[PDB]
Amino acid sequence: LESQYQVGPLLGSGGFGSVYSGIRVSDNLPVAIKHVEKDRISDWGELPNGTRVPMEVVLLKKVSSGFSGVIRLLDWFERPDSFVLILERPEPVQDLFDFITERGALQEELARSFFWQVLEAVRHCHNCGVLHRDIKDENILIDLNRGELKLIDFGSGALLKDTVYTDFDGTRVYSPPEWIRYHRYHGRSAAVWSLGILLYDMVCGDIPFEHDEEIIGGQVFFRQRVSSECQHLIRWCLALRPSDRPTFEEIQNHPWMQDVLLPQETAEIHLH
Ligand SMILES: O=C(Nc1[nH]nc2cc(-c3ccc(O)cc3)ccc12)C1CC1
Repeated sequence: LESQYQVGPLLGSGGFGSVYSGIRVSDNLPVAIKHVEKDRISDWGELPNGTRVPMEVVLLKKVSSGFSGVIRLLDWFERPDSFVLILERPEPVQDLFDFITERGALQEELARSFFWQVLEAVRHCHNCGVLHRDIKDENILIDLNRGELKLIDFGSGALLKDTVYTDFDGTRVYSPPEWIRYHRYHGRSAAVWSLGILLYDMVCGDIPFEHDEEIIGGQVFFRQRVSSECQHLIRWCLALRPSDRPTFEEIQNHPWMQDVLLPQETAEIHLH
């Protein structure tokens, strides 16, 4: 490790863990090094070769094959009492929370581009057999030069299945009403809820629900000017009955999702 990567300062230590900035010696590639104690890992899994690792590592490996809108796992290590994860690091970079906080609600054209990229990245995960379970602004990075959104933190993920989930260790204010009322949910439909929350956030500059009475209420009030169509989609994604929510297909053929800008154009138009 220490001769191959050189550890720099500390990036964050919110939900993901203790993540530091690194530079890989061989080619000066920017990376992010995440450490995790073994004592604090609540959730284990096995690799293809049947090694016992953190689920995070398991899920990361599955999604890291191929180019996608997901930060890729490049390497990883086991130590006596921790595991170390080497990850991509865009530069310059900023998460979607800070972006929104600095700049207010995003214009619709921008939100569309971003939201699409999120959608696309999430479909990738599902195709790969992985359910993120913690989709939110804090877990989305923006390469500010390329206009590319990347998805992060598989610390609450799970293998994607078509049966019910009884556990959930994600974000409460992003969690759907089926979890609030019944501590039961299915992956995709839950995932769609969070994208409704996410979309709202982008266009309103804030999440729509603070409390549970609000969540299970299923009334969206818009604090900002949002087009009639974008509201329609948001309200659809946040439909109380899981079965009444759209599918990823249905979302991306929604009128509001049409004529998306390229990532590059988005950068030129909204980031430079
Ligand atoms: O997010 C920033 N830099 C970063 N670059 N790459 C990261 C990967 C991760 C990361 C952490 C856990 C995981 O399962 C997958 C990816 C976190 C942060 C990363 C910051 C604050 C501006």
